[PDB]
Amino acid sequence: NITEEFYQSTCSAVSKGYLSALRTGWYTSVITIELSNIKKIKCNGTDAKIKLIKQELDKYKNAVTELQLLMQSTPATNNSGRSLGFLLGVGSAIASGVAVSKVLHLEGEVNKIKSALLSTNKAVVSLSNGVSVLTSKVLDLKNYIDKQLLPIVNKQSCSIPNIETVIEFQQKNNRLLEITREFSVNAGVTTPVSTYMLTNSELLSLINDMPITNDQKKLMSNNVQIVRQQSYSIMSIIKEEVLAYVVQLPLYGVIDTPCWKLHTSPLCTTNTKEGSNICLTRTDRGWYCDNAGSVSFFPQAETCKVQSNRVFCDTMNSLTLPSEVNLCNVDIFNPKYDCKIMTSKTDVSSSVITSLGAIVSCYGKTKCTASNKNRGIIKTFSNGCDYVSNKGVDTVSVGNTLYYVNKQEGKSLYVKGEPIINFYDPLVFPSDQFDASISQVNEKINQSLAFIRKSD
Amino acid sequence: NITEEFYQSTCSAVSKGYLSALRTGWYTSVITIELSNIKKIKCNGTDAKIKLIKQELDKYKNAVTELQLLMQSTPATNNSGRSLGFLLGVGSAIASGVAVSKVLHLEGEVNKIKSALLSTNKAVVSLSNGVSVLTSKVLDLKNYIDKQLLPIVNKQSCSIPNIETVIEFQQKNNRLLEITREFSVNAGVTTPVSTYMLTNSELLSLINDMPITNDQKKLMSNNVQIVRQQSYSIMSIIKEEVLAYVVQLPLYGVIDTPCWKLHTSPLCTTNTKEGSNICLTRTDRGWYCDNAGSVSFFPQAETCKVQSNRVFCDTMNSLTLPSEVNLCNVDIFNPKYDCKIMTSKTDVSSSVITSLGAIVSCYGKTKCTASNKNRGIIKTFSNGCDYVSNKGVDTVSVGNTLYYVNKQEGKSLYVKGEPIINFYDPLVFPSDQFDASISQVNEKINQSLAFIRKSD
Amino acid sequence: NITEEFYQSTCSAVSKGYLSALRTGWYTSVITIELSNIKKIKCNGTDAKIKLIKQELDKYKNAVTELQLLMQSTPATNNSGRSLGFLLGVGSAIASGVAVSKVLHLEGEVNKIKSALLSTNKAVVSLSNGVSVLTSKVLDLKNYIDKQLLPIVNKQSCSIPNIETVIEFQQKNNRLLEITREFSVNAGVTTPVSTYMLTNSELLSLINDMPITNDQKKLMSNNVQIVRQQSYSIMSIIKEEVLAYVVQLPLYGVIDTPCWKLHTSPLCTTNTKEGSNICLTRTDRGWYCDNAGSVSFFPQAETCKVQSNRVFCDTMNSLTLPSEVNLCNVDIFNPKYDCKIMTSKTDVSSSVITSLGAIVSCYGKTKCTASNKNRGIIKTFSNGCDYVSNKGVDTVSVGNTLYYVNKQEGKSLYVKGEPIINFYDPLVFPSDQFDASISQVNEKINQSLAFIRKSD
Ligand SMILES: [Cl-]
Ligand SMILES: [Cl-]
Ligand SMILES: [Cl-]
Repeated sequence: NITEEFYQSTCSAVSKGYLSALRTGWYTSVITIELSNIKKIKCNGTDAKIKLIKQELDKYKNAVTELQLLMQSTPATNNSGRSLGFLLGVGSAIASGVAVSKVLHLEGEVNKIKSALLSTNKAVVSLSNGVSVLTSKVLDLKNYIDKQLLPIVNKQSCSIPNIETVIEFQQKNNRLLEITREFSVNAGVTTPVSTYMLTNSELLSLINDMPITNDQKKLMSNNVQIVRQQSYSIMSIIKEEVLAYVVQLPLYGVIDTPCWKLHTSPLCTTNTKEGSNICLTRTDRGWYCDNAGSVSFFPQAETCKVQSNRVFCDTMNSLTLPSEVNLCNVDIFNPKYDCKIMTSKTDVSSSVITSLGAIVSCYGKTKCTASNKNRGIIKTFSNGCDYVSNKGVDTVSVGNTLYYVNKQEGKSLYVKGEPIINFYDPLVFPSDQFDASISQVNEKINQSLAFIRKSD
Repeated sequence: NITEEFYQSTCSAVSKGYLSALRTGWYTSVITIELSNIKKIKCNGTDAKIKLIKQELDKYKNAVTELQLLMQSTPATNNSGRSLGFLLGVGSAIASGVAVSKVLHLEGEVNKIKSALLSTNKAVVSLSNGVSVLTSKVLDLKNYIDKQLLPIVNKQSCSIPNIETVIEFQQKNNRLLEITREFSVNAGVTTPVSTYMLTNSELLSLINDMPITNDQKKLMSNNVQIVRQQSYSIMSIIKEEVLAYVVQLPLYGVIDTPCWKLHTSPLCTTNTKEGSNICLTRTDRGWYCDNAGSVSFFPQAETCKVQSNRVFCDTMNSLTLPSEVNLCNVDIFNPKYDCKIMTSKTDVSSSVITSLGAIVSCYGKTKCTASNKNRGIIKTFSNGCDYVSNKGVDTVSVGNTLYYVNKQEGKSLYVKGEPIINFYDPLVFPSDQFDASISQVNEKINQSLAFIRKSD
Repeated sequence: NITEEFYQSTCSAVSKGYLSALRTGWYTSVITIELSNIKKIKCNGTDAKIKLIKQELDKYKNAVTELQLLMQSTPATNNSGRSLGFLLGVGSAIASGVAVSKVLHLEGEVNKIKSALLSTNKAVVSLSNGVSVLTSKVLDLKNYIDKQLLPIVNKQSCSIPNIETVIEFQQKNNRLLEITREFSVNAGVTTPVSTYMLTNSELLSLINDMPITNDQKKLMSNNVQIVRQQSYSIMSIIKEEVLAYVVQLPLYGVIDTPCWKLHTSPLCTTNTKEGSNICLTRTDRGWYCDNAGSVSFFPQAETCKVQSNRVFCDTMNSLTLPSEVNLCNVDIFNPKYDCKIMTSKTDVSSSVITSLGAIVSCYGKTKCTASNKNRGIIKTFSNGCDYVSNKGVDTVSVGNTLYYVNKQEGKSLYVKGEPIINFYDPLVFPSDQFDASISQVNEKINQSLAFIRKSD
């Protein structure tokens, strides 16, 4: 059950009650399509059905040629000021998958995989480097072409095939064309992993055969659409009648730990004289999850995806913080953790739509209201930072911008408190601290009060 | 007619003459596809045409199953330093559509919609919460399957269908497969809204039936491609022989108000001694539109899309500013509005391609020129901030970077003026104001001149 | 051969050995599809095969109508703090292609192109403005419809076509539908250029016919997937039985010059007292390439794509810097170039995965290790900035974040040196310089030491 608290003192809100699903690692499987090596199409027969087969077989050959050009390359991909995103490290997302892909280029490795998938369409193969991977055969065009299409190709006659075969071949070949299509506009690396790359049935089957926990299997199976988005498909090799590409699947090593989302908005003084005001904004907005005695913090919105009450995040775009980082929500002046803020003189109106309400920073001459669809305006905000819950409210207007609020069910709590911006003397307030903290601002103020003390 | 003015004094340019098309709200419609509930396919007949129908019917079932898994989840999506983007608020883009989607999950609501679309393919339905929406039936697979495909499915015989039916069913079923395909790689929420989701005919028809102004209807109909980009499709429910998804359409409450685009570039002193220079840059670049007595300001480029002379913007990514914000273009030291700037010591060369010309910030040893395709170089820029119009110029080169200029027709005006950076004493100039303003810089300078005055 | 050096003194690493492929210009070609102008479909025959042709011909007409609406619009597109991206200029990516597209709207220009492609499918046309472009015909639906489909359309009888024709027409028409599909969700401008827009064969052929250097031809042909990603397709006109769109291809004027990638990470003091530490970070991370006596610098990761040992970059998102910018890697206090840094007090742990290793910034209580897959943990990092090569290491863990390292072959060199953060007195260290440099920090320190000197 989702709950939420608004802190009037620091113009921020925390949404609690969420459960974690953090991608901590990677699982790499090798997906294969058995191809028929065919060059020639010996047939002078100008029959229309033969022509259609020839045309479809021509697309097949071009796809193979196109993929061979892609194989020649080494796979690679590249994955505000009020957020702490600039503090993040830089990972290499497909480094694990690529490492597997490189092994597949080694001679004998290809033939090794083909041997394992001879009788079955699912097997585990020991690679020459000493790594085991789940290998899968999802399509056998080699079988179909050699069994259904050989007499119309391998011989001058060329016994004209039935129309149903012409249709059937186009259906089966289509998947190869679409896979090639995706790789060719994505430089051999795609994400999310499409159903062409891996069907719902194949993915669900792959998950079940993944030697992971029953909880992980259940988790991934109930959230396939999220798993696809956190996965990569990496074109590897097309060699000796087999196309192989590496599918890089998320590994969720952290599950069902409490998560909370922190929303922040500018807190300024509200003096009538334009420009005589000072502002303060908590910059530690984003998702937080308890994780192994510490806290995983995700500054950027793209990193986390919410499904009902479960949060799917990627640890690559996170910081590991002391659990005392949560103290900034209860006591921003706590002596255990230096809470991060930014200062400014720019008092501009804006709103933050939270999980269960809306934070409104209303300043100057801005019209700020909250409304119900039936009644209309039910609350007019005064200057300063305020909050309203989603219960009874459908929209919020700040200036010329209309925000719809989330209609998620859950209780909000308004925690009254003196706006902390009122505690500072504007005469010595540093309003140029773009990336700062509580203590760093205090330090600046003490220096300013010192240079004044020297003068006095 | 587009015009443009360059202000030499502040190294910036304003492009006028544009008309507004601002998305201010949302309209939510419910799109439905009538599905045939079929499980069994009773037929032992091994006929090739039967096999093709069976295979296509199998794709149909997998799509339905796949969509049912998507329905189980709650829809969600996540929508530099020289820009003021960090000042923006945070909205919830699909909060309105999702609110409608949740209503559709309530029992009876599904049957209520199906009743309205019984005789017609277009109707308005009162939802149990008390909200009316345009509901539409775009595909009836239930009818086709039950009328054309029942004897080959519901019975052991299984009278073999004609080849044209096999083709026809694949054609009709394809749309369902593609819709499912899009939702499955987008976690149930897609944008822009594709033609699979809503065809050009259906969208145009929907717009005409939308009880909006004739101007809005005309506007949306002439710019369908833009409307699609500003729309969301939200997978809702697949229950009791009907697939329903919510299409969230833009509502343009502001039309044909004057808009202007502000371009900015660094203004530095040009002393010969490397590193002895100070820089200044207007940070209020972006789109501006008159709006309800105020000005809607769009700092980020992605927010606005230009079609000829009309600007399509989203108010969610805007600030509402006093109209006096425009005074920064005429008099940056005006006493009515504190114009936003940033300071630095980093004098690096760069160019900004405007609507009707190019701003060039040329510093140090950088080669800066403007050229015509026929003649070649026609102007060599000196150090400082300068400008050239697109009339007679095709390209501009700054260092190793070649920019093509926009060949839009329109008059440019060069407004001569002393570069304002020359007004500051470098000895007391604060060059560490990453996010500042005219008065904030003055305030810093007065403090510096005070600590000096105390010493003296 | 790729090599790498880590500088302990400045917590940074440089990866050498790369070769350049910089997009410096644009080549614009005009792609055409000959369309059949057909309105009526005179046939009362209710034959199933006729019905299928009618339905497919209906899609053809809707595509044409849809494209005509797109033609009505003017094409346009819109193309952290630890990066210097905010220093970049603003170009207009499709300004060159659009300029060509505008010429195509002029009367006679359309007929001029159609005349050139009358006998051949490849020609060079002089446009009325005085610009020559490679024009190409990739599909002739006009021929097919008028030759194979006229009697079933132009007459009440309507001699029922064979089933193979029904299939064939759907195959040929499909490309038109997909092109229309892409343009309609991309407002007439697509990137990367798909195989629908331009097939692998057509693109390779176009490249060979492009009057460029043999090196460029070889370069583009071996990296087609990259070329597609650096290309635009711009819907222009559909008028007088011909659809024409402009394909904007990359021009690589700089090839095989040495490139290097600079990786940076925070360097902080490691005092036991939490918050008593000061930090310093090189902000000039990104790709560097020698270019015409200067250096092209690419701050943003998206700008450059690496294929094996060759770097594909776009000069539009670059700065042109003096070659002395490289001195920051050898001597950050060099008197020839003012190396860019940022200061802070926030000592947060993070890692940067490099080309041939990993930089680890470990601070506070963070667990920082490096591991082999077989052995496990082989190195535990102490507080400070350290480095490990990819040789023998597969993963690196910083806190709750596991990074896979790149398994690229190449030698790393560890350049020992005193961390430069140790050279600063914390009592006068400016930790609020979000965008600064070596000299700017020194200047601040000298001022602080002056106000102290006055007091003394
Ligand atoms: Cl909204
Ligand atoms: Cl350009
Ligand atoms: Cl990783």
